[PDB]
Formats: sequence, structure tokens, C-alpha cells
Amino acid sequence: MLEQPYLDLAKKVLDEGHFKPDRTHTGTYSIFGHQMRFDLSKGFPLLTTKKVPFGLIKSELLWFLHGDTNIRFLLQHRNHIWDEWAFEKWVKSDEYHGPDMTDFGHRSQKDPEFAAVYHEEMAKFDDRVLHDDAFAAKYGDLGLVYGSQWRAWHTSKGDTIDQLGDVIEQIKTHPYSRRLIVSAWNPEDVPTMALPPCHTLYQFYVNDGKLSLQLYQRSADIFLGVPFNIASYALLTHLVAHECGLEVGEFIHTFGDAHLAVNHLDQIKEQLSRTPRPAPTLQLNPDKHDIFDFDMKDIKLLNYDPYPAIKAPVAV
Amino acid sequence: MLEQPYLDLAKKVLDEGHFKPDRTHTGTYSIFGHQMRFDLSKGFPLLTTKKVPFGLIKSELLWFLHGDTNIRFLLQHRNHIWDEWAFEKWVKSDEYHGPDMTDFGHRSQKDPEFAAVYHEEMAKFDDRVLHDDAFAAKYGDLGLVYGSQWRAWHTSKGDTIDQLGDVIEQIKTHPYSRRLIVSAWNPEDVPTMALPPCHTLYQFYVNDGKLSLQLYQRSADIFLGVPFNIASYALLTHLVAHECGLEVGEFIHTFGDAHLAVNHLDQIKEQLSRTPRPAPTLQLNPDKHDIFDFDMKDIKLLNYDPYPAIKAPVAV
Ligand SMILES: O=c1ccn([C@H]2C[C@H](O)[C@@H](COP(=O)(O)O)O2)c(=O)[nH]1
Ligand SMILES: O=c1ccn([C@H]2C[C@H](O)[C@@H](COP(=O)(O)O)O2)c(=O)[nH]1
Repeated sequence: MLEQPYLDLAKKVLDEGHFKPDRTHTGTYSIFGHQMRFDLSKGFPLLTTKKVPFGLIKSELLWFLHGDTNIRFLLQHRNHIWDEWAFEKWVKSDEYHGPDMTDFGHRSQKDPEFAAVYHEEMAKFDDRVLHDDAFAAKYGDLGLVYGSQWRAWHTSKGDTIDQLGDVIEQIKTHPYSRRLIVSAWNPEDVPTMALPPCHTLYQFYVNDGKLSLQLYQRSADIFLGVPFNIASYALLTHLVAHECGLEVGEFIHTFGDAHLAVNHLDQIKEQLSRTPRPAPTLQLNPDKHDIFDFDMKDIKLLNYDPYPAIKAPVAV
Repeated sequence: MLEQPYLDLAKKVLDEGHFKPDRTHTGTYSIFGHQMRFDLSKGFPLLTTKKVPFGLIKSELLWFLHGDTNIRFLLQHRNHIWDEWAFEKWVKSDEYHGPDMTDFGHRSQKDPEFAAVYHEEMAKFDDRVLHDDAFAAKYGDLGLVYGSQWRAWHTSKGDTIDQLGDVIEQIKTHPYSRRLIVSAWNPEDVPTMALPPCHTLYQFYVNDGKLSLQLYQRSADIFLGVPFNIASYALLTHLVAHECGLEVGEFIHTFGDAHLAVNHLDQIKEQLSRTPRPAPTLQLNPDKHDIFDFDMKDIKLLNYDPYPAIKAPVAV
């Protein structure tokens, strides 16, 4: 079925990946270099063998797409994927006056009595970002994230490039171009960012009226990360194809280091017992064409019928 | 044999690639997204089914490695891969006083009586670059090429990053790093360079004392280009492994658009009749460790026994 490539990457890491330490007290099993294809005319690759929240995956992408770097848009669609990086900033800053909150990510997962204060402060931090304008502008704004790297790359003569807007324009006028490339890796920010981007670079490709997209992903968490990554970029393929009025082609997903966390073996094995169902269909608004001004209600998912979600611990 | 992946990419493009126009009056057959592996402990992947000039492939890489961007180093090892980009500059410039030389690449291949003056001027241009210092500095210097993109990426606050020197340092001290990435794509130069780099980005990887390298190549000429590309980067894998004292692992070659030019079908079919021979062995100087100061005589090839070379026309 559509998703087999992903079930094949999980199996491949299980009986083939080697043990490799990382930023965590536990390790990972990992491989290096891996490529998968999804024919997007076959259906949309949201996993069926595990419930994946599309609304999250899509409100994040819109954010990227508007070139926004402020958490606030996200909070307003109840999407919190990005709160820990914002709130970190808050905490290491003058203006903050609360229980230190040092190394809160690790310590969220030991103490059930800290994990309860972290969850209080965070709710207030989210609250202030949502209502206090001055506040958002100071700690709601992440600075370097995909949205500005895509739509406002800072030059050396202090202006701004919209890589993606220009690229889309190129697709419209030089479809056979071999240089349709949006990159998110700036070698001058990289050594001082707490997260240099995982989604390093991608490249668009046109042939016979079809748009395809290859993603170069330096590092992928097979269980938690890669199910979301797949849908993000398959959605982007669709949106760009829609804006250029091209038919949709293939999403190619290339990896550097694909890993599975050692405390996720059981969950992943559980996943491999399930038998894929038919893929959902994606469905974009026909009246609206500028994808830059797309909203939530413009992108529908149809016939998504997943297995239950698989809760799992996180890696810290 | 070691090279099968390449013979498998050529076949794959033959009975599977679709017709696609490009910068040339002829087309290309092409595919999008492709990955190959070469286990470098099995031997060095210089093609055996077609004579490939190692000396060229290596004097180019040393140049990159010294962070040089001046043609002159190259001329001094009789390597001309880069002369047309230098000389172009010359020609569209005040100081030049000769037969116009407009669109010389196309017109080199029609007129056997132009192709003879182009070959005269070029010999003089090469001569001046070799002997006139002021001259080299003005037209010998290509500006943006791999050597400065690797070793002197210009920042926004007007300094210089040595991506590769830093990366190597990282390999030495954080071998399990998932961010060992040297990128050659600067979104701010890209729209005004006559050749935005083909070799877009690469990433190093370490496990069990072995170094591997994945290359993201946006565009590859399967017949002319890709045999050289393979050895460049397999050499680089070796040199970096040597400097970090790690064993050598795999070279993974990832492609965006892999193409074959329509006037190279016959040559490629001829190539597929040949039967690979055993791979040559690479052999680097043990006394010298700083790869930045490696010379020609420090890198030997052993037991390279190729088939004859396959001359072919070029695409213009
Ligand atoms: O969409 C995402 C976002 C993050 N990660 C993971 C990969 C790693 O587990 C971690 C990044 O750590 P480094 O790879 O930078 O060291 O985030 C994913 O797999 N997918
Ligand atoms: O080492 C090299 C250098 C160049 N090319 C080719 C690929 C294309 O034929 C051409 C670049 O043109 P664009 O892809 O930028 O349009 O150079 C290679 O395959 N390998």
C-alpha cells in the first residue's frame, strides 16, 4: 500500500541498524542514507497504521508558508509543537521570576511534582504570548525557523530573499529548470542555533505536467518524527502543484541519519503488526489559488481511517 | 562489481527515463531522485569499463581543498576543466581586443575554422594567466567555486567561515554528530551565477570507527559527469577519513535530476557491453596527515586497468 515505504524503513532499522549514541542518555539504532517514494496520484500518505493528527501538521505548514516565525499563530490553532523553544528563551532571561526551570525537558519526565509546575508556567507563557502583544514580539518570535528561512533569508547586504516565492515563479516560467531548490541551511547561523534545521533542503521537478519534490532530511526520528515529516512535505507538493496548475507527481524522501530511539522498539513492533488501510484523499479549494493566502478551511482530508494512536514516551 | 550501481543508473535511464528539454537544442532523458552506494572498503570506484583520468579528478579536488579559486593552480597541472568559465569573463571585458568570440561553445562545434581561433585565444589566455600575476588575479580568479564555498563562505557581517575545516574538527570531537554538513548552496548568490553548484550539499557520518559520506547532487550528466563526480567524492571520503584516523565506510550518491544527453545513447550502450574489472586500490601517504597540505604525489592509485576511453561529442 501507499505507506509500505515507511513500514519498510522501520523494519530495515530494526534488523539492520547499528547502535549509536547521541544527545541522550539512551542511544538509537540508525542507518545512513535512505530514499523512499510516494506516488501522490495514488493518494495522500498520512499513515493509516497509527492515527496522526493532520490539523497539527497543517497549521504548522501554513505558518511556514506565511513566512511567520511567531508561536502565536500556532497557539491560536492549539498547536504546541513549538512552545518549548519559545519558552526556553523566556526562562533564561531577566524578566522571568519563577522556580528556576533548569533542564526542564529531562526533569519533566522524572518528577511528577515538577512536571506539574512546568505545566503551570508554560500555560501562563502561552497565555501571555496569546494576549500581550509586546510580549509575543519579545519571546513569541523564534527568529530562525523554516518560515523565515524559506520566505525571508537574510542576505549580506542586509535585505531579504523569498527563496520559495521566487522558486514558485521559476516553476511557472522555467518548468524544466534543474535549479528549483529551496534550502534552509545557512552555514553562518548553524553553529549557534539550538536546532539547525532537520529539513535541510528540497528540490522541485517538473515533467509531463507533473510536479515532484525530493526532500533532503539530515536526521529523522523514525517513530515520532518521520510520520509527520512525510505529510508536511507531501502537502507542500500538493499546494505548490496547485498554485502552478500542474498535476501532482511523486514525493521522494531522502535521509541522512534515520534513527529509532531504543525505548521505542516495542511500539514500532506493535506498528508492524497492523495491516495498512486505503490512503486518504487530499482535497484543496478550487476557487482560491494563491497558496500563500490559504487558510485551515481550504485543505480537506477525506476518508482517513486510521488504527488507534500509539502513545509512546519521548527521547530527552 | 563495485561499479554496478553506475551501470544500473545508466540502464535505468535508458529503458525508464522520460524525454525532457533543457538548456540545449537537443533534450535529455532523465529521472528524478536516485541513490547509490559504494562500499569503499571493497576498493576505489574509478570506473573500469571506461578509462577515466584520475590526475584530473585529483588536481581539481586539491584545488577545492586548498580553498583556491584561481585557474592558475590548475593550468600548472595541465588541468583545463575550468578554463571556459575564466576565459568567458575575459572575453566580455574592456581589455579584450579580438575576434568577438560570442557564443563560442556552440560555435566551437560547427565551424572547424572558428574552433581554430577559439583554440588560439584560449591558449594565450591560458598563457597570460600562467605568467602575468596581475592578470591571474583579474581573470584567473573565478570567485564563487567549491573551494571558496567550502573554505571561505562569506558571512553577512563580512567575515569568512571554513565550513569544511570546522566540520572536520567536529568529526574529531563529536563523531556521532548528526549535523556534519558542508553546504555549497548560498541562496543569495544563486540567481546571479552562471553555474549554481551541481554538488549541492554533503553530510558526513560516523559509526564503529568508520566514516561515510552522502552527496546531494541536484543535476548529473550520467555519461560525462557522473563518472568523475563519483571519484571526486570517494576521494574526499578517503582523505577526511585519513585526517581523522577513521576507517573508510560508504560513499552514498544521491541525485535530483539524473540525465543522459540524447546524443550519448550509443556510447552508453557500448559501455553496457563491457564487463567490469576488479577495482583499483587507493593509497594515501602515511607520513603526512594534514590533508589541507596534501600534494599530487601523496595520493596513489593502484591496479587501475580500464577498458579504452569512449570519446563522445559534448552537449552545448
Ligand atoms: O520533524 C522532525 C523534527 C525533529 N526530528 C528529530 C530528529 C532528532 O531526533 C532531533 C534532532 O537532533 P539532531 O539531529 O540535531 O542532533 O529531532 C525528526 O525526526 N523530525
Ligand atoms: O561534475 C559535473 C559538472 C556538471 N554536470 C552537468 C549537469 C548538467 O548537464 C550541467 C548543469 O546545468 P544545470 O543543471 O544547472 O541547468 O552540468 C555534471 O553532471 N557533473
